[PDB]
Amino acid sequence: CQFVCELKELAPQPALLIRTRTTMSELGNLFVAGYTDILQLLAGQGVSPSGPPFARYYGFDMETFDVEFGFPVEGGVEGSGRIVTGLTPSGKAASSLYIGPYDEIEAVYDALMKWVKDNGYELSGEAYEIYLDAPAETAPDQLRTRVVLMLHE
Ligand SMILES: CN(C)c1ccc2c(-c3ccccc3C(=O)O)c3ccc(=[N+](C)C)cc-3oc2c1
Repeated sequence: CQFVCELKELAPQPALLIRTRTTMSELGNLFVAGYTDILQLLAGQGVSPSGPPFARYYGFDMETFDVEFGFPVEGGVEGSGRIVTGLTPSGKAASSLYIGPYDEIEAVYDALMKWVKDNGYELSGEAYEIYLDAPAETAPDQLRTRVVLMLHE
């Protein structure tokens, strides 16, 4: 995990997001539809996202899990309906940059977990991906996602 993996201490950033329970079969259309309804709201308000979208994965129950996914925005933006105000995760974290298709992102979860065991830290359970590249616009072998495992201190 040399060079590639690093520890970080993260601050909450304000976001608009949707919190829901889903599986991996349904994630794709869910994110497409939800992210689009988020940008439609921000467009309607003249507000721009302050950064790339993300998803917080947690609540694992067999194939299912909860997820909060959205866009980070500036302070003072309000939601509507299913789009609620929220915050990015915070705390100590192990961060690595994954490049490749989402159906092979386990590659970096394995590595980020061995580097956690082999350095005497522990997981808080929840993961946090940041989608630096739009997958619609980006070759799958160039798709940049930052993978962030929240640690427990
Ligand atoms: C780096 N920026 C600017 C962006 C912008 C948009 C997306 C959309 C999206 C948003 C709305 C409509 C289509 C797409 C898409 O492109 O399919 C993503 C969609 C899904 C996604 N996963 C993790 C499944 C990840 C997505 O990441 C994005 C990143």
